[PDB]
Amino acid sequence: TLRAAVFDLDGVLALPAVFGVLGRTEEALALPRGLLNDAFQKGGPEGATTRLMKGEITLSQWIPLMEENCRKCSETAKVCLPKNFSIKEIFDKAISARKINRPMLQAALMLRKKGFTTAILTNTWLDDRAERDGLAQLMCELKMHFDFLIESCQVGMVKPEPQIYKFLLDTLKASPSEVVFLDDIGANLKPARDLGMVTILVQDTDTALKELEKVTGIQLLNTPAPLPTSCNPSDMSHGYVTVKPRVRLHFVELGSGPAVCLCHGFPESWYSWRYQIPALAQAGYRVLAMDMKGYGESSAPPEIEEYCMEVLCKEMVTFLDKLGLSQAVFIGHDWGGMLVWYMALFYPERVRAVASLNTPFIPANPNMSPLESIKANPVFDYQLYFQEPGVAEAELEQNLSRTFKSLFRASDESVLSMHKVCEAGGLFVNSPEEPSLSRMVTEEEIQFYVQQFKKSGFRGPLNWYRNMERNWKWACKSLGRKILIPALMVTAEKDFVLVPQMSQHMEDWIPHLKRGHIEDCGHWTQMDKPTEVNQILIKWLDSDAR
Amino acid sequence: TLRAAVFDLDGVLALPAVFGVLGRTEEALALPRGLLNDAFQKGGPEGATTRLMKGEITLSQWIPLMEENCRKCSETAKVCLPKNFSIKEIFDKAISARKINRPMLQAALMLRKKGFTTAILTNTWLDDRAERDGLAQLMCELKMHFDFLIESCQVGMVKPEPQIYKFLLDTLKASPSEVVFLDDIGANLKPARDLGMVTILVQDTDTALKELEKVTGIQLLNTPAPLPTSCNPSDMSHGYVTVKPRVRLHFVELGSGPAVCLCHGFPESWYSWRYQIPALAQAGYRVLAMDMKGYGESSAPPEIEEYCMEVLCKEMVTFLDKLGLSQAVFIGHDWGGMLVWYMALFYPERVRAVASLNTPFIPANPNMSPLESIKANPVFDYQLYFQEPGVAEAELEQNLSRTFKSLFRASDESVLSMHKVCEAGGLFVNSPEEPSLSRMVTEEEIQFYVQQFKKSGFRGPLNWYRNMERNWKWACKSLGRKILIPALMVTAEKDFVLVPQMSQHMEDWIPHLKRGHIEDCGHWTQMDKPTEVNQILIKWLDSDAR
Ligand SMILES: CN(CCO)c1ccc(Br)cn1
Ligand SMILES: CN(CCO)c1ccc(Br)cn1
Ligand SMILES: CN(CCO)c1ccc(Br)cn1
Ligand SMILES: CN(CCO)c1ccc(Br)cn1
Repeated sequence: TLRAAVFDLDGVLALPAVFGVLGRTEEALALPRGLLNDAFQKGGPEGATTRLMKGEITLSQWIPLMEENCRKCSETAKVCLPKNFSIKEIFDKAISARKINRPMLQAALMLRKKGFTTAILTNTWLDDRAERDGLAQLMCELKMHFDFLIESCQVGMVKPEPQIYKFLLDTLKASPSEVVFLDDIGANLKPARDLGMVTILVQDTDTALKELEKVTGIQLLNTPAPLPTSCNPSDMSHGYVTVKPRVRLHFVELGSGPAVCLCHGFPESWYSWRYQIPALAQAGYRVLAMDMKGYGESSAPPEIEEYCMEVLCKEMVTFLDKLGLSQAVFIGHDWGGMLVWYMALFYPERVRAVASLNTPFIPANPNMSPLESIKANPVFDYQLYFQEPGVAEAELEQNLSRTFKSLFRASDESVLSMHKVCEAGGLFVNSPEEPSLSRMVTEEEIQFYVQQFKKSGFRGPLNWYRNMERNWKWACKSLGRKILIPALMVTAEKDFVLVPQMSQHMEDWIPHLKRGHIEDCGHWTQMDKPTEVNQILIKWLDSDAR
Repeated sequence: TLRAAVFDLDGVLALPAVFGVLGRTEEALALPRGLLNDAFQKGGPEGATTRLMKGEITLSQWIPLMEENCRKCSETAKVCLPKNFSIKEIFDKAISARKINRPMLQAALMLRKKGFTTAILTNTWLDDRAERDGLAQLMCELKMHFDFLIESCQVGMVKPEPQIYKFLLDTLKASPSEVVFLDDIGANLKPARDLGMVTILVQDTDTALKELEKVTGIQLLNTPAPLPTSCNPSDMSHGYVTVKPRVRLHFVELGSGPAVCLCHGFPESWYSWRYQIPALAQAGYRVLAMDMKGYGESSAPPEIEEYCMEVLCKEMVTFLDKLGLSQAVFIGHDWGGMLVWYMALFYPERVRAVASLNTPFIPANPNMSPLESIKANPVFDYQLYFQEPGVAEAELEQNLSRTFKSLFRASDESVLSMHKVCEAGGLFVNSPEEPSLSRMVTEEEIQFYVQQFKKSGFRGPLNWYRNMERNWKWACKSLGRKILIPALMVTAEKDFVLVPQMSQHMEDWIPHLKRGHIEDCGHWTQMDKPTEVNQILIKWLDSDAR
């Protein structure tokens, strides 16, 4: 029985095959059939191309040698290559045209999800072209999804040489009959077959996946749409910035391009953005996913006033100063969404663009106490329960697994009221001791939050709600302002606390406001609807953030 | 006696004054004299500009109000503003034209170096213009050199209001007579004077500095050229990446733009790049200053083979993979310079460009043992002394302060032979027990290296020299290759081990090689000649790295 799946890159994990353009170039130029494919493979094992694939020479060194072979072939065929024939132009164009074969990658992802060891075995080259970054990017995106990447130019061996297959089996730590091997070249398939490996000759992807599905007994074709790539905490770059003597902020960092600072809500973590981090980095951004003050690896001082909006915002500005960033786009959810609007109001020069999930922008009412305002809305009762220091901490810290399992639920899975929490005497009063696991989360993901909250607990996080007066007084200073920088408001249909309707007058204070709306989405937006959130954020970032 | 110096921004720390363009715009357009300056200050404390400076409104909201004032003033003057009059265009142009007043900043730097508390007190605005980043960058560069930055739009007060001065004194924790206050506006100087502060009306910088020099008794004018900005380790962003189960790599990160990976030599630290990090980040690059494997906060496994070039290079590739970087420019010095050439030879697709300080590229000789090659050069005797595990560790770890003080010396300050080290029986045999402190380093900087080396000592670092055979065998695989990616070789006249002459045949293997040469420079290039290194690196990065 199989337990390993090996994939070729060209014509298998990536399409159109860079190789298949030789035939297209031949036809486009009306060159004799197979001329370019013939010059490419000239001299076989002793030839220029084999030396390139074994890593003896670089792609830029190979280019003049391929030109020489093209001439010799044309001389023999008694044809003339055109006046403006260029190998570099042809190969630049072909490499740039090559894309990941999404359905093939999804099958590799599904196999690996089921316990398969996966690898990419490719005949490739050391690319030193001025345009090499395009290929570097493609390989980067692809390789992260596999246990191994075996490149001919790095191992000094090539398919179809039998040694590369013995090397592959050694790397996989598997006997040949345990391996399914996919390749678009019959000649490169033959040694794997001769070894007794299961082999699939790849022509069209769907037939190749049908063969793969039959041989593995795992459904790979016609499967439900998969979730976006998540984060493994131990595989991320972890950053730490001291913003002041007793406060340090922790963040996870991924990608290159414009800085995108992600700001979670209550009671969350940088990990609440697990589905957004890989997607936004892949979209061309440098993601900085915060552990907000009071959370995870960031400092959690006990004082209530350390958590007022003015202090939190000042610290996020220091955070940018220390990292040497003049701006960042700020994207927040829940309490993070609130912080992000205040960053736009008080520090617009440091805010490239601003986006909030669920949290609307509502200006402070100077004629009403914030406690009066909270009292007027029944769904905000939990906020009054959070006021008294120690009360909500004791309940929320009593059983961490129960806390997160009760909180992190989709709109059709609640066990939690949110109204009459004070009268009831607690958040989990009518709650099971052993809540069922939400479809949104795995047990492992819940345990991650449990482990993070063991460090500082709920004091710092609850302190975000204990600055209503202070926040109101500070917010009143911004009453004559408008948000005129690029802004996005994302509403969640089924957030029964931060209801879409509460964002209805935002255009009065943000005239150029752009919107996104997510149907059948509860409070935990990022994990409830990650695909939709990623789609909305990437589209808005590319159009309005640069 | 003075102990604090306060500087205005517009017309003092930054020139030309954004304000002084109103007069220039008036003349360029042949508008009545003072018309634009008059519309700008219209309504005084109750006017649009004061509201902007107090942070009541943003710059984009102020623009239409200034236009309205410009019209009213022109109506009264009985003039017509031209057909195409735009406040936005004028102010965008003026802000963009404004630069740091380098001699004023240098005086502020010198005062602070002498124990002065320094601050910037400015009447400024909340900039939400599409072009706001230019100003954000300028403020970022400037503020890092001061103890405080007090912005009118953030404090809700403006000069000349007396409250802002009381606020300034409070922030400084100083009585007025202890403060020297510099401003280009006589009206904004008057309240500070009325308080009894020493005040300087700034017209031309040189006279203002002459006044400042007289009042403080500190030489600020005609001083020797200062060293580039250094790094305070506690103020940096520290990054950590696990490259494999037992190996994690630590780095310091600063700036935005193309990734520039700095690779130190033996026996150094990320801190060896202290003078390059702020300069390269200011030049428009994202600097990643490594603690190479075996050093500082990076892992230091004991096994010799963990330090061969192949393993070290594979790990630097994993390092880029985990950070999500398809490429980085690699700049190395000494052993780091050696690694960087091998990154270019084996991983050109991951190397944007390559630069080495002192370390030449010399291809492996397949007809001679590497030990034979080392033996042939008398200056490389120390490398034979380093071979025997434990011998050099015991000597180098015996007294860390003595080790670094003996090693880190300019070409005219040696206490260290380097040849006949084996025959002598040690590196420090003819060395003082208490070496004098080199002009290159402070006691504090030496103590930083001492503290870093207390964690893992010299085993890992010395292991870089214990892989001669392994490195030679691996290097021989690259004998048919050429380095064709952008490359820079920087030679140091007085490096008596890595002599400029050893780089003479590099063009045979790197045909497009660019060069830099530093006169009167010893082995410790980055700290010996930081200004020159920064100049060479920035020029090459801007021309060849993007
Ligand atoms: C804002 N958070 C805090 C309440 O615990 C939140 C979480 C769950 C739901 Br449901 C609504 N709001
Ligand atoms: C973000 N929500 C937090 C809901 O838990 C919020 C924002 C501002 C105020 Br006031 C109250 N709630
Ligand atoms: C390469 N390092 C190691 C020698 O200790 C080096 C340091 C000092 C001098 Br001087 C020359 N080379
Ligand atoms: C960089 N230098 C280290 C001098 O300490 C070097 C590089 C390669 C070989 Br082999 C020997 N020395």
